[PDB]
This record gives sequence, C-alpha cells and structure tokens, in this order.
Amino acid sequence: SRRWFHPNITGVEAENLLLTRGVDGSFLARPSKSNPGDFTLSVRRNGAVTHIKIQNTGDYYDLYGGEKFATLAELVQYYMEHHGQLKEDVIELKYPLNCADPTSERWFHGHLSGKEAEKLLTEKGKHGSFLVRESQSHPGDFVLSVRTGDDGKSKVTHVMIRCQELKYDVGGGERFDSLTDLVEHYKKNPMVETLGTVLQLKQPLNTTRINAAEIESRVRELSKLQGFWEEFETLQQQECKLLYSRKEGQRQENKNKNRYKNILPFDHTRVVLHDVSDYINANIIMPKKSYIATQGCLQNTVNDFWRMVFQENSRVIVMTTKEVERGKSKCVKYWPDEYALKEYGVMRVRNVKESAAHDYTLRELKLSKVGQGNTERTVWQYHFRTWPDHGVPSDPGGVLDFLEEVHHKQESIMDAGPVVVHCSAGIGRTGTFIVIDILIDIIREKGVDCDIDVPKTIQMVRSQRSGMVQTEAQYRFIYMAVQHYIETL
Ligand SMILES: CNc1nccc(-c2n[nH]c3nc(N4CCC(C)(N)CC4)cnc23)c1Cl
Repeated sequence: SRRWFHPNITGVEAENLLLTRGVDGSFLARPSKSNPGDFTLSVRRNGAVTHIKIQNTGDYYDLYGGEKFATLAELVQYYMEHHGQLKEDVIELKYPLNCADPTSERWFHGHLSGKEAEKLLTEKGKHGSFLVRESQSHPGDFVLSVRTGDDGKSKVTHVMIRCQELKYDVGGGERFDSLTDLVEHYKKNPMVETLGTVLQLKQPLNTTRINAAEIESRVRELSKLQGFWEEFETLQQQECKLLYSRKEGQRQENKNKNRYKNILPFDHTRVVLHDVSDYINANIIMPKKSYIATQGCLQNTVNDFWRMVFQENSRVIVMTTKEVERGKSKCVKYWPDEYALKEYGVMRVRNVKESAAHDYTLRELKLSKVGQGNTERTVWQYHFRTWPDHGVPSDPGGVLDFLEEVHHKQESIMDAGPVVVHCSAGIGRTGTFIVIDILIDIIREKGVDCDIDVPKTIQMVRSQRSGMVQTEAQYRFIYMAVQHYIETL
C-alpha cells in the first residue's frame, strides 16, 4: 500500500523504471515539479508509457481525463476496482511498481547520529519506540534503535543493518530489497535476543510533537533550503491507512446529492438525517467543540442542508468559498438576501442583517421550521471571501481574526451544536480552517508551553473525512497561522 508513489524520481527515471522493471499494466505516481501541486500517473501500455496529469490547486485531486478525488490512494483504488473508466482506450492499472525510497517513512531519520538517537529514545520514547538512521561508522549501512521496558527497567537496544548489493539485512537470515521491507518484516515477527527480550516494533519515535512556545524555531527548521516537504510527504504516505468504507454515498439513490461523485463521506462518521432520506455529503469532525465538514450546497441539496443545520442544532456557519470561482459554481446561494425571507422545504430562513467586514461578510439568519413557529434560532453565517483562487493567502491575519470572531460567537451560544464549515468539495479549505481552529483552541485553553502536533492532528481529522488539508501550501499555512497566533500574545 502506497508503495507506488515515488517522491524523488524524474520523468526520465519513471519511464526507465516502467520499461526495465515493469510489464504491461505496471504504474507509478510521482510529484510533477513543474507546477507546485501537480502529480503524474505513469502507466505502461503496449510497451510504451503514458502519463496522465493530476492537478491539485487546493480543492481536490483533478485527474485530467478522469474524475476528481480526495486523495491519491482513493484515486488508485477507484481504478483498480473499476477497469473501464480511465481511457486515453482503457488504461488498466494492474501492478504497482513499488518504491524503495525510505524518505516518506515515519521511522526513518536520515542524517541522525547515534548519541542524539539515544537521547530522543530515552526522553520522548516508550516501550516499542523505534527509529532507523544512517550509519556514521559504515557509510551505506544503517542502525535500528528500539526501546524496551515499562531506574533500569528500560533500555535501548541497537541493531546494525548493512546494505550489500542493493539488499538489506540484520546480519543473518533473509536479505530484503528495501529498508521498509525489512522494517515491515520485523514489525510482524520481531527479533528475539539470546536471554529472552524481544525487540518489539510498535510506534515510530515521535519527531513532530513540539512545544507551542518555541514554534518559531521549528518553522526555521522546516524552512531552510526540504523539511516542510519531508514532514508533509510522510503524512501523505499514511493516507492508505484511511481507506474507510464510503458505500452510503455510492448508492444509486444518493449519486446526484454529491457535487463530485467520488468525494464521499465516510460511513462511520457521516451526518445521518433522521426525521425520509438520510444522506447528506457531510461528516462530523471531532478533535469541547465539534465541527461539520460538508461540500458546497447543490441546488438539489439545499433543503437537505438546512435539515442538517436544524437537526445538529448548529448556530454558526463558516463559508470559505465564493458561489462561483473561475468558471463553475463552487456553492449555491442557500441564504435569502438581506431583509428577505425564504422557505427551504419545511425550513424557513430570514436574513436579518448583513454585517460586511474586511475579510468576510457576517449574516445573521433566523432559522425556523414551518408550523409551530417558535422553532426560531439564530444561525450566524460567516462568509470568508479574501481567499485566493489558487494557493493560500500570503498573511494568516485575515483568517486568524475570522476564526477568533467565529470562536466567540460559538462560545457565546451555550447550546450550539457543531460549527458548519464548508467550501466546494469540503476537504481543502474546510480542512485547513478546521485544523487551525483545533490547534488554536489547544493553545487557547492550555496556554503556551503546551504540546502541539500538527501532522498527528491532520491525520486524526483525515480519519473522519477523506483528504482534509489538500496541499503542502495549506500545510505550510497551518504552521504559519499558528506561529503568527503565538507571537501575537
Ligand atoms: C498516525 N499518523 C501520524 N501521527 C503522528 C505524526 C505523523 C507524521 N506525519 N509526518 C511526519 N514526519 C516525521 N519525521 C520527519 C520526516 C522523516 C525525517 N522522514 C521522518 C520523521 C515524524 N512523524 C510524522 C503521522 Cl503520519
């Protein structure tokens, strides 16, 4: 899984790999370095190699000649099960050509010595924490460092790993074709010492958890000329662990309720409407405040959108897109104009006051249900619009003040359900906004000197909706937004 993505190969290496070590049906994926958010799917057909462009400007993964997907792993999974949709006709993805690069692995710390490794395993480590580093004594070899224990009840065991003719081994037994093949093997049947102890490989040693106080120094680490690219691409490697089922969105009854038919909510965290149809392209996101991540409203799902807002007792909506961007509708206008009142099915919305601002426009909406009348509750709709059509803003100030205002409006309503956040697909800007809000709330309550782990938080959010935080630029922005937020204290 995920072994088919080669992060450090050129277009020349790609075709040479598929023609020397691949057969008709072999494929790989590589980051196109001409555009900053574009990838290439190279497949072997009839002895030649074709290249399909995959572009991601922050909203989704746009496979030209195909469909739009939340992750690269979900894209490849879709076509390995649905042979007959990737056409030039018919491009079959049969055999993934695995990569031997251990760069995107969580346990691999290339330029790391042995004495720094022990201090990390002893301070931040626990039982089963391991890492692999490049050897200082034998150039080309490696070292496996494990911590086993519960004063002397713990220790750190070193295991030499030497590379002989493009194959790796621990000095005996089997010789593996790559470090990850070796690590995955002893993660399954761990080594046993002479006197009993077993080198259990549980979790990789945590590198990314930092103290929120000294975040400006950590950005200096990831930004010198990359560290930011390493940390983000390693996170992307773990998306194959999140291929949860999405059957409810795939049903025939619900195909037209999705803006993009392959960007679907997870079944186990989807918002279920129980009052009748139950489907809406939305997921509940949990970090004492929760969020709802959803697509932009379709003209045929606006009534379902307000059914969700009423059911979940939401009082704050965060919209981070325009209704149309470039040329197509990213969202349908689902609110009445100022001083007007509209009916959306059994739900009734009045626009009481539009309060325009620097970076956004605040709309005070009165949501109610037809009939009894006293169901009226105020829903504050925050509409961000100083967001570029491509990339991220240069300064996080407009987003940071926007979140501070949303946070107080949510906290002043001690009865509110989740905070509805949406854009176009509901994974790109919606992911960046929710992650920043989750991280700031930690700094908000526990103050500074607290622990912050950005990729761990993104991976948790990604377990609840496919492909939260789309691009490295958004990943850069989250670090920049938290850095800017701690320096303003
Ligand atoms: C459940 N998932 C999950 N929990 C916590 C963290 C991460 C993570 N994301 N990115 C990461 N990068 C790390 N380092 C930098 C790149 C390197 C030198 N190649 C290896 C060490 C270490 N951890 C991560 C992930 Cl995935």
